[PDB]
Amino acid sequence: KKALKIVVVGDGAVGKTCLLLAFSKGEIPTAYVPTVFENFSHVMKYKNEEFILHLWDTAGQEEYDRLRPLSYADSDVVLLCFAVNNRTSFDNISTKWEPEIKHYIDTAKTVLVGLKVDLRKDGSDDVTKQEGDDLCQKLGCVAYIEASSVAKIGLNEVFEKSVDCIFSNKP
Ligand SMILES: Nc1nc2c(ncn2[C@@H]2O[C@H](COP(=O)(O)OP(=O)(O)OP(O)(O)=S)[C@@H](O)[C@H]2O)c(=O)[nH]1
Ligand SMILES: [Mg+2]
Repeated sequence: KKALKIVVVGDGAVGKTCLLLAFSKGEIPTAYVPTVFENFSHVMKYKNEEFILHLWDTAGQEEYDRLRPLSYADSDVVLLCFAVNNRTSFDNISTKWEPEIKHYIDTAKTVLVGLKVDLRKDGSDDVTKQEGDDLCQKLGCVAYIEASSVAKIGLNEVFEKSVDCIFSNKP
């Protein structure tokens, strides 16, 4: 079985837990509960095979900074998550998240994921697709993908690209 460990990191409340649950279960939590950590195992049928995804959920809050590195060992892919309506979370990718990840698991491939894309509107300085593409280039991510756990947009694409960058026949 082709398996991989995918870890999700990013500011508090960007939508990390909802991403994993909307992807793997097809529905999100009715009540928002901040994560300490959580590990899921999910079978995804893709390209005529079944892949075992070990999904590692982490705490976006800095109160848990000391604990989070405990989740990074042997990570195949890291999802650098921000919410497109929270520019601070976007900026924090470059200053906090990508560096933290490159410190503890520099061998993992990174995927930039712009969450809550359902909330994006002109005239509020939301993170645009171009900005995400620019950052993906700057940080050397495999891709920038936009998603909404609520509207069910881009969910499979996040995890298909995660599988691809590890097991595919091409970049
Ligand atoms: N509109 C919209 N709201 C979302 C979306 N994803 C998550 N949310 C909401 O944002 C809030 C935080 O989502 P959640 O997934 O729990 O954040 P988190 O990144 O896991 O937060 P933490 O555990 O590190 S504190 C919740 O109220 C959730 O319903 C989305 O795609 N669109
Ligand atoms: Mg969470």
